[PDB]
Order: sequence, then structure tokens, then C-alpha cells
Amino acid sequence: KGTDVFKADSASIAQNYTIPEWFKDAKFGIFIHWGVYSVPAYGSEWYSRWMYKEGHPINKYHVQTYGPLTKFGYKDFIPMFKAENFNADEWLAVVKSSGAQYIVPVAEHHDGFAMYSSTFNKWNAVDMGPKRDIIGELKEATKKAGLRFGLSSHRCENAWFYEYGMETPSDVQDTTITLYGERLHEPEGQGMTPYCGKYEGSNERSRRQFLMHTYELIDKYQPELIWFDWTVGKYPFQPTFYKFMAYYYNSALDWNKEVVVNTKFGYGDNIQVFDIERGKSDRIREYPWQTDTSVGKKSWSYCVGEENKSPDHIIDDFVDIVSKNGNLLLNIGPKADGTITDEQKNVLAEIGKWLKTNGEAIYGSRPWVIASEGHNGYMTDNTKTEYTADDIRFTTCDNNLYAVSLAWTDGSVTIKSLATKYCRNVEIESVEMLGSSEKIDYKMTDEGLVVNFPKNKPTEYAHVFKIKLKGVVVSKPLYDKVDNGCLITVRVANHNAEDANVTLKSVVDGNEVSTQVAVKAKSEQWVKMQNKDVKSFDDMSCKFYFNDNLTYENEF
Ligand SMILES: [Ca+2]
Repeated sequence: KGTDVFKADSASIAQNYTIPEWFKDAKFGIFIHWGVYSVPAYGSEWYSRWMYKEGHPINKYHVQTYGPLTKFGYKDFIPMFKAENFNADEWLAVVKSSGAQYIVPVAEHHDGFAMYSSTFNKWNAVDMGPKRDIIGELKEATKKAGLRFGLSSHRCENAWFYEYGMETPSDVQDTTITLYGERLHEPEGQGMTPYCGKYEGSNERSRRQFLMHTYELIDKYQPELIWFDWTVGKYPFQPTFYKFMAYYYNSALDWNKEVVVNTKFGYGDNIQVFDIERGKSDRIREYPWQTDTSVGKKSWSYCVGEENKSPDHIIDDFVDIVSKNGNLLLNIGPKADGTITDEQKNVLAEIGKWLKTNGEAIYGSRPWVIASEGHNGYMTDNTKTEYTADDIRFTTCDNNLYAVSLAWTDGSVTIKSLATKYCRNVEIESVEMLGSSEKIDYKMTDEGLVVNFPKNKPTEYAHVFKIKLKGVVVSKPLYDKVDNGCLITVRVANHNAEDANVTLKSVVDGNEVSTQVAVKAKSEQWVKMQNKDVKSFDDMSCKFYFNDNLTYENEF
């Protein structure tokens, strides 16, 4: 007791918190959406909300399949949630087989039902349904498997999730049933915004219970990561959430473990790990981030008739995410009895076999100077576009450069990011394809590093060239509009064994800014510059120089 480095405010957290290296090193986790919503097997965690909305397809489905809302409520699925085939060790063997490094079971979704040993919430999996501590058994299994344990909380939305049950006859109108939460209106605001309009989305009781909920998860299971759904960022909840963050980060100091909080918006990108959709951006993000997707094409939780995705598209996206400083949190949805389907076991096993061969380029890597090259919205056709071998993503680790082609070719590729205009004194020492015993034939040209693919595929899906090089490389510059000027961003990598001095020069509309940078041996860094007196960002004339060699000019 006594540890109080962190106070429940933003400036205190930012003063003392750093995103841990294990998260950056890990890259890949498995999300497991499993709960009472698995029983109807409709494929929606929002079953509990829409079943009470008169006329909604789920409402109509429920009334015919299970009965009127006054006789069969969401709570009445819970006795059926027996989980006769749940086995935590079996789950962890599937997770471990994927090559993932952490696991994120759902500790509590929006529906009010705790999947763990809760003291205040009598709607829990120890007392009801499975009659076991699902989260506790998964924590023990994860320790034995040698992975890191996280979990997700979606309880904040329980404050309003059952609001439609008050508008039509149903058991939600019996306000003594606490599973159904505060029955408030959903907060206003579209998408990821802290604005809530005239409905706060929480109240005093739900805020206090959120602290009881997160405190007991922290105290009982000491998770290394806690993921939260989107409404914890609405303005009225932020004081409560900062109290949670301080308690979690202070506890973690005592545990001698560094921890991660995920949120979708509302909090600084340095005091937590953003969990965000993948943009259209090719850019490397400065801070580590996470993005989530399901193995199922249709759903996250289990539904009959699910069509699962192919390992190829998942792996291609995974590599793209990793090249841009992201982690992939990939979801499986077990059946209500606790069985992970053969199809999803197979997808995870294929990813794991890919990582067995190619993981050197993934685990522990960091973004290079630039994440991607190659050709890769509103199309009024089905174009059937796929990646080609010329679509390349980059990572670096231990001064090695990994160039990952997202498809195969019988010919060659030319790595354009190693074109001579980006390079000073670059010499290639070796090139190999991970998993290949064949010697790679390659040649440096002015246009880049030409690399001939070997004869046999070591793996499907994506193919890694490991490149050992010396020299200094700069990325192509990025331009961002600032008032009366422009911000220029590059990354520089010194692959030499000795420190290097580099000069960058941005000449925009005749205004010249220069910076000299000492880049430590076998290291890389962001460099930002700013040109002034730019009348028009769209009409600007731009030249960028790397040690007085022209790297870029907006020629077209
Ligand atoms: Ca591919």
C-alpha cells in the first residue's frame, strides 16, 4: 500500500507513464468475444439491446424463437449458458498456436454479465451460467502457456444498453433486475467524440460501479492490459476513468509489471495505447497503437453459418499494421458451449505457421524509415484487386531491414525505397528470404535494390527478405499544412556501425531551412522541419535534399 505516483489527472499520468516495450515487441494478440450473446448464436453482442426494440429484426427473431419480452428476457439465456466444453488450457493452446503473444478475453461486455468472480455484480459467471471463474481460469492457463494476460471491459455502455426495454412491455421495466443497468438514453454524438449532447451516457451509480468493476479486475487478476469500449471517453465519464487509470498504473508499479490501457478516443496518445480503425494512411504512427478485427467475415461472437476470412488477407493486413507501428488484436468467437470452431482453429494455426518461419521480421521489430511502397475507394465495379509482390512493407530489428512482399512473383521486385536518391553510402552486405535455403540474387541500381525471388515458396501469403546493409537512408518527405508554412517530416536510419552526421534541407517557395542531425550508429529517428512564408500550401514549390542530393521535388 501507499504507492501514489499517479494522480487521477492527465498531466500526472503523462509525467510518469511510458508505453511498455513488451507491447511494442509483442505485435499480435487474440481477442475472444464469448458470453451470454453466444447462446442465441445470432452473431451479435448487441442482441441484448435490439431484442427490446419493437420491430427490430432481432426483436422479431426473439419473440418467435424464445417468447415475449415479458416472459423470456435476455437474463433467461443465462441458465442455458452452461459452457460444458469450456477448457481454459484448450483455449490457450489455440491462442499459442497462432503465434500471438497476449490474450484478451471479454471480462464483461455491454450486457451486464460479469465473466469473472465479481463481488458487487451478482450477475456473474461464477454464480450463474458456466458456474466458474472464466477469467480466473484463463489467467492461470495463460501463465502456464507463457503468454501475457489482458482483458476487455465494455461495462460503461451498460448504463444505457437496455434503454429500449423501457419503451415496450418487457422485463427491463422491472427495475429490480440489476443486469439491465441504469436504462439511460444512449449518449449523443456520432463516432469517436467525447461530446454527449443532453444524455450523459452514465450516472453516479454506474460510475461508482465502474470503479468497483475495474478495481476488482485489477486486484484479483492483475491483467497486463485492459481494453475499454468507446463510451469511457465521453466527457462526463472522464473523471471516473482517470481515477481508474491512476489506480491501475499505481498497482502496476507495485507488481513490477508494465501495463497497457486501450481506449478508442478521448485520451492522449502517450498516456494510453489508442485502439483505432486502420486509416487509409500509409504513414507510420509515432506512438504504438492497436487495431482489431474478427476472423469471421460476418460476426465477432459465434453465429451459425459464419464464413471465416482467409489467412492470406489477415496476414497481409497484419504485416501492414506492424510496419506502421501497430499491433493486431484478432478476434475468435467460440460457440456457446465453449468450443472454438475447427475453422477458426485452422486460421489461427496457419498464421502461427507463417510466424514460425517469418516471425523474426515481426516480433520485437520497429517501423523503418518508411512503412510501404507499391500500388496496393469509390469503384463502380468489383475490381478483384489483390496485392502483388511489388507491394512491400518494411520493418527493422537489430539493424536488419525486413522487406515483406505481400504476394509472390516468379520474377523480381525493385525496392524503390532503396533508390540512390534516398541513400548515402548504402552497401548491401547480404539478402536472404526467411525460410529459404536458396541464395538470393540481387543488384543495387539507381532505381533501387533489385531482388530476384527464389524458386520455391517457403510459405504462402507473404514473403520476407532479410537485408543486411550499411549506409544512411532517408524516407520520402511528408508535408503537412501549418499556418503560413508547412511541416516537413522524414525518418533517417543510420545502418552504419558508426555515428553519422546528416544534413536535411527543405526549400519551399525559395525559403530554405536546414538541419544537421547526429544519427547514432545502428539507429533511426524522426526529423521535423518547418518552412515559413508559404502563401498557398496547394501551390507551393518544394525541393528536399539529403546531404545536398535532391530526394524529392513536387515535379507533377
Ligand atoms: Ca498475400
